[PDB]
Amino acid sequence: RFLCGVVEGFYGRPWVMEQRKELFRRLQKWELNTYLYAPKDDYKHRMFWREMYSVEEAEQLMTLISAAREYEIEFIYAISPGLDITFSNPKEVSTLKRKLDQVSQFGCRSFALLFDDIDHNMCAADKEVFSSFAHAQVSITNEIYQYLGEPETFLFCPTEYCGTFCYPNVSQSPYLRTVGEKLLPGIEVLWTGPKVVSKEIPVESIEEVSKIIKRAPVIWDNIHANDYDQKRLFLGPYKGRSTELIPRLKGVLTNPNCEFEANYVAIHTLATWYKSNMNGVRDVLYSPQMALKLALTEWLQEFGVPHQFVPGPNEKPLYTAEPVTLEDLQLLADLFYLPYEHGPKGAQMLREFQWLRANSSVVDSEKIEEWRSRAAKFEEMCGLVMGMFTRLSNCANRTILYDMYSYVWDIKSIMSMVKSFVQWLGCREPWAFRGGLAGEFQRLLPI
Amino acid sequence: RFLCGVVEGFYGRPWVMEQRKELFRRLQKWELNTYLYAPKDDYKHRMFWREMYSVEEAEQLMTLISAAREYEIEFIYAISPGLDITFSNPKEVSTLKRKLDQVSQFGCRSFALLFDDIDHNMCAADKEVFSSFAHAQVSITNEIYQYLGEPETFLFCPTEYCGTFCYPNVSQSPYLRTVGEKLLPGIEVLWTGPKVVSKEIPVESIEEVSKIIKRAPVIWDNIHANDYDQKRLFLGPYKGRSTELIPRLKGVLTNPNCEFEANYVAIHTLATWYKSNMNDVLYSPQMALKLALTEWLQEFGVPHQFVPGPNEKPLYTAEPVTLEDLQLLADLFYLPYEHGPKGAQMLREFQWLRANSSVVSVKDSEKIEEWRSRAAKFEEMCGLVMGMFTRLSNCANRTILYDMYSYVWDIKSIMSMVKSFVQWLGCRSHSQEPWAFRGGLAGEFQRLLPI
Ligand SMILES: CC(=O)N[C@H]1c2[nH]c(C(=O)Nc3ccccc3)c[n+]2[C@H](CO)[C@@H](O)[C@@H]1O
Ligand SMILES: CC(=O)N[C@H]1c2[nH]c(C(=O)Nc3ccccc3)c[n+]2[C@H](CO)[C@@H](O)[C@@H]1O
Repeated sequence: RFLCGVVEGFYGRPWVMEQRKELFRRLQKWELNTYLYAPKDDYKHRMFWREMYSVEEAEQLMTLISAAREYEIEFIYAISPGLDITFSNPKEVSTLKRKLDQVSQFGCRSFALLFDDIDHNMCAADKEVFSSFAHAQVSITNEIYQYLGEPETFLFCPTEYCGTFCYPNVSQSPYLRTVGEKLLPGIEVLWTGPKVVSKEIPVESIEEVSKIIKRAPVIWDNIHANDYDQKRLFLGPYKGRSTELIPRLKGVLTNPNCEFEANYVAIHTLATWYKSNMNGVRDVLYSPQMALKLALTEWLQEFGVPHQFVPGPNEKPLYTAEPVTLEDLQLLADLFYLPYEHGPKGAQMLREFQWLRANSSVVDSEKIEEWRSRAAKFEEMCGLVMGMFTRLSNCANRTILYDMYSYVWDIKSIMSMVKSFVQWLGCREPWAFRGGLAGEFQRLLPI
Repeated sequence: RFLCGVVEGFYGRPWVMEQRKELFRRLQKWELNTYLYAPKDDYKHRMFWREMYSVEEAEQLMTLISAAREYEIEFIYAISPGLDITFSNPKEVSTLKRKLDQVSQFGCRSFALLFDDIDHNMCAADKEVFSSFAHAQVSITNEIYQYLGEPETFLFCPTEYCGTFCYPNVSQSPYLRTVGEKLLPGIEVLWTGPKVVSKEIPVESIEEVSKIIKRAPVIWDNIHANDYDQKRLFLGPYKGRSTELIPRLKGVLTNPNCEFEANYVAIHTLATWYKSNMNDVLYSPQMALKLALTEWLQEFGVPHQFVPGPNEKPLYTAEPVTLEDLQLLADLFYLPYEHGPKGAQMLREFQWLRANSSVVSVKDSEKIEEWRSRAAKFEEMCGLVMGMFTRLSNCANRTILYDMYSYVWDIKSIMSMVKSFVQWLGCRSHSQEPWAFRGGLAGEFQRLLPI
């Protein structure tokens, strides 16, 4: 029994009910099976976790939860009291129990408590009662689990949720030792890998942590998350996780880009990864590059779908004529690929620009003929980025357009300027302030 | 009779009909009077300008247009055929006329044709008929104006819409000379100032262009526009335009931030500017900003028992957003060519602290006592940016939060890192997550250009 799907677990503008219904639809089509409701800034999830849902809010959650059952996706409600709960106050524990009973009235059978992103300092009352921060968390968690009748799937996200957050390391952490010994066996534990955004999750890192917490964990995967950097989007393939992991894990829930429509590849490729080795034996039949092409070829068909004049010989041609192509989306993904890696064409544009700039002073037959055609070849590629933008700009599926618009505009702006610089090397409005104030502070730090 | 209000004229995700109704409401409250519909990427405005509105789309525009009349705001429908219209084809002129009469069926009396952001190269058919690119534009424009019964308000946006786009300059441009001589007198002309994003619009620049186009222009102001830079937001006051301009202008329509809720200051301060000299001691940008933020503050506690003990952990949400929080936020995200006082000041102190870092380990009391307290004072201010973020994060008006979230998160992330660097400089006889790749690929190209 493997939990595989999406966690809406990011900071900023949560997804709306229409979009979450559409997610369940896509999860089912791709044979994924789980959704974890945990938007950091949906106010009643974390900030105002004590407040009960209003009647209007209750109706919308009921409809959402029925939608999940309709598409055979497990709905897990998570809640995050960590910032200001007094763990030892029964009033407080009761308020929590009320909130979770209210949601089970909506049709929800599966739950989670999250203690990611808080500090370890308890108040004085909690210090007296509980001998450590883990002892307090495991107390209310085991209690809530029992009060709800020991539900089939109940998740706990630790404060020390990855390799680099474990004090002083994973195998000797007093926080995790306590979680493994005292947290009841039928509660599953969330884990993001060796780091918060793990480039790779080695099998041996999972064996390690699996010993100290005493279960196979469920992975909260931040590979395609983009809440942490305004300028970033991730359209590259699920990567850096061996299919070998699957028999050593309880699940994988990916926390993907904030912009709903940009997660076609992120979720599609996760599904191809899961489906490739669904139930193994306790080294890959999964190719990230092949998975990316499957995903983009399918995504392409969404762009011509909402969510005569044919000019003469002498006349100005339709600006809309040409539709988005597979090569356009292949280019876009390489430009906005993965947290620790650009895609081939992106890496390659950067390498040619680095070369062209460093060998500029040349402007000798040998070196000129090289620089001139290399530069013309680079203008042509910068041309391909403009062409991509323009064809996206005209596509019928405006919903997708709007989710990406600001990223596609940014990359074509920069390539358009970079093209101008290379044209200016061959010939011998707000921009000084670029990135605003934040940009100026960033330029004064060791990059 | 002065046209003052907002043009929705930017690139990216247009505003939705609920938000435009709310805009009319705000325009009325502040005694502004005009809205110009012109979203670059609302598909039937420009890309698919030939396509008529569907029944569903027609109902929504009708409701929007009635909403405008209800709030006493002039509704101006603009259209942008410039990218692919063949000017000399009657079929093409007819398709344009159809589109504009469809919208007048919806209740619209005021119109506009826009030729910003296209190149000057005409097709071969148009070269034969018309002797220049201006001659073509002024032809269809005068014709459409007459066909619509010479409406009281009709706007034309030129291709050469500012100082720096005028070939070879404004006073000797053949494009503009043609527009001034031949464009019919009762059509008004849009203009963005000396540049696309004008820091200042001098009175003498307006006198100049007013001669060659032969009217007072209407300003399309891009002062608070932010479609051109992912990381930028503008919450500073309307600034750099003298109240003297008003009797020399036909109007001012501001093209503000993409994120609807961030335009409280931009529009509020424009209204204070217009109202100050309706018919330059009279308008102070700094005073106007405080009026605006004090009013905005009241929206943050409005959606769009347990009281913890002595020994217990207090409510994390207890403290609400304050006026000082929003004053700080605006200085951090102020104007295109200028940061606000506190922002400028944080940057100056950081620049100083970094450059005088070596003072930490060298025997020097004078310079240490200075660096230590200057640094502590800087930690305190970086503290205030986190405090701002966290109180915004808890505010009841989630609509506003969500519009700004990504900007407020970015600045508090960077200040939090910048604080760590200054703490690390103070521990210098004493020795991770995605950051090398910060800004993504685009960031790497930007770092290799002369800034
Ligand atoms: C378990 C987890 O990933 N929790 C949150 C989380 N927490 C963190 C960090 O805490 N990161 C961090 C902390 C200190 C210094 C650098 C980075 C990142 N994330 C994710 C990516 O931004 C975010 O979406 C998520 O809500
Ligand atoms: C009249 C006008 O401002 N037209 C458009 C416009 N046009 C331009 C440019 O002309 N941009 C430009 C020109 C040369 C080099 C870089 C950018 C900017 N803008 C505004 C700000 O991006 C945009 O919101 C607007 O629709």
